[PDB]
Amino acid sequence: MKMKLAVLPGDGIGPEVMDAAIRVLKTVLDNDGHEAVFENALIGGAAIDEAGTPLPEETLDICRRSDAILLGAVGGPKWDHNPASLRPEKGLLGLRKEMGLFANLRPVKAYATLLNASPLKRERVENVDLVIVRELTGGLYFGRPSERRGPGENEVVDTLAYTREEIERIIEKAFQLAQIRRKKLASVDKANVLESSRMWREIAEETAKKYPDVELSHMLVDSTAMQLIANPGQFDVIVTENMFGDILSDLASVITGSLGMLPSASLRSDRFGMYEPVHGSAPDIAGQGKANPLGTVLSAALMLRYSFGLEKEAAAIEKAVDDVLQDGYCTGDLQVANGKVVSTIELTDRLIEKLNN
Amino acid sequence: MKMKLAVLPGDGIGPEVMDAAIRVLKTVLDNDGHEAVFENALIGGAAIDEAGTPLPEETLDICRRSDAILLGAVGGPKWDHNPASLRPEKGLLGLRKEMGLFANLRPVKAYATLLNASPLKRERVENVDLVIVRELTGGLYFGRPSERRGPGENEVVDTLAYTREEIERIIEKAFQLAQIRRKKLASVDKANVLESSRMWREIAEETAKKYPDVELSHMLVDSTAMQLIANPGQFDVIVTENMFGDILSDLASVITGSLGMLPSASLRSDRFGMYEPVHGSAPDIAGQGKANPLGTVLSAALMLRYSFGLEKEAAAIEKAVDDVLQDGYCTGDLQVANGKVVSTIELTDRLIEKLN
Repeated sequence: MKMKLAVLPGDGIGPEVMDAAIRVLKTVLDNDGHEAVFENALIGGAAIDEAGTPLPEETLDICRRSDAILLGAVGGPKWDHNPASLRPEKGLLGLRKEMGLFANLRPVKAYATLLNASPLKRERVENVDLVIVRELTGGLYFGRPSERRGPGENEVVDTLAYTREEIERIIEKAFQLAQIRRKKLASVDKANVLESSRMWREIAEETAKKYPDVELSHMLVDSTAMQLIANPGQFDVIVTENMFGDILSDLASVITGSLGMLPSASLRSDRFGMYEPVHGSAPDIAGQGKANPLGTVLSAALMLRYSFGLEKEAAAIEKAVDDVLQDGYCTGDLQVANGKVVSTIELTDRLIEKLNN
Repeated sequence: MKMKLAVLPGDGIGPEVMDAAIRVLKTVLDNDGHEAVFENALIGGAAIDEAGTPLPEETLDICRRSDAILLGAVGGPKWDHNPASLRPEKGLLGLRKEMGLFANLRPVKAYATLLNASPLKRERVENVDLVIVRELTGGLYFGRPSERRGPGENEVVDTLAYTREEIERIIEKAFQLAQIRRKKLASVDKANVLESSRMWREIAEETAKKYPDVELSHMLVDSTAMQLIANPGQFDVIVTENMFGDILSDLASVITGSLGMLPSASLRSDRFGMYEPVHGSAPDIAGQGKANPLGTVLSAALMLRYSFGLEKEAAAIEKAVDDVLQDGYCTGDLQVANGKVVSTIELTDRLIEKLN
């Protein structure tokens, strides 16, 4: 039904791939019966330009005041020189912690017409359908101390600090995910060495009894890296800590070699989320309409599914996104079968075609 | 020349594979004629049994009086039920630190006759030949504090700590190792976040001065990871901290499907080192004489190169190992050509053969 949306196109191709999103986003809404009022805001370099800050003060309002945020991308050679404090990326990492988003979902499903783009043989990547769930707030990244001690500073340390609550929420969000997917979860840690992974494994084990129909399995971080390349089709949902995830995600993001196609979601406790494609802002290409709207489109379908429980539509989008690709219609970047390269806009249209008849 | 080698076969297919190696050596050291005195030593299950600990004090002595260590594997059903402090595996990590080995090398070279094994496409896995250098004394693995604390003990912590030296030495090695290969050295870290990686990115930059013939690059750990899969054919030598090196190594162990034939070498300061096959002890097939001995034999060739400088005695073996797979011979796990499957020993005979 009625929903409110915060649109932050951003830099580079951001605005192009976001238009595709918005148009197709409406095509299915008023087609199913639901309503929705958008409302833009500046983020990244563009905000730096008309507000002096990549994360403008009023943008946060537009966000807090809305249900979900649809993000494009930030970046560009221009501000590539500004002093850290004031740069595109700072602005993005900012609203991320401002919204308190602690879990990042990475859905990696294979497509029949793109497999030839994968580095893996057809039999290992074909029919892959998983989601990497990475922890975002704790870990070795935020843990203090992180200093050089000396004498002479001939010593240094970094810290991996976690709390029962941070571990228990990312892991729980994980079970709920698998719960509604193929109910198969696999907790990834390094429990045979780190005390942090032992607590994690102890926790994931406790939470296990609060979801009886979900098959929990443990796995060491090093072995999961091999299985992701050897037999990734075995996975459903994977939940791991901050660092291990900032890797499993990436790795998992190439075994299909269908990027600029991958969707990304950042959630938290309730249903508020920020969806954005994986690919960057690709500055040296904006204006040309070469932008692949698909990674941002699929991104939108996710918002519908996780943020508003509107599965039909959610799958409608990705189902459409599948047909269009079969016909041979794509925007150059993808290496579709026979092929039939169109434009960002021409493709957005074909998507609205399937979505209507 | 002369060399004393301690032989620690272990349990399982270990003694079987260690024997292939011995023979090959005893054949090769009679390439340019060198005296090799072998001395066996118990380790793991073998030791538990007739000693009482997976690392007899007598075994350590033998290593100490040795110029190198040849090792099979430990691990056995029969000993996987007793206490973690008296299990086969504890003996290894101990022999590990006890010898002060701080650098782990694990070279991966694709075989034109084993490509069907790889989960990768020819175009990507072929032409692969590289080495991962994993630091072994720092990282979260060995960093204090590391325990649960706080109210209700609901907080945990692990410490990633390193000394200026630990980082310096593991980088010298990788630099000299790169020195004698394609002269390339990719240094992997997390400089954009960890303080440790920053000091590392520096320690490395300085040592770069000392070796201007090498071309030193830098890659964040998470990028190296997808590259090892999207384009691993670009790497020669890569060095990285203890934790990143653990994940990255096993990541390079799958891109070829040659598990049964990956060698390894735990090095340190001088030329003393411990060598072994990357694979485990496969107790399941011990005795059936079907174990693949190549992994352990490449390790022996490795010992020759790094521990004595017989850059050719070693190479002879490597080329030998490559010829026999070229004629279609293999032990079973190998997915060769129309290939002729033969026993652990037969295959061994084929190498001794090629070796002249």
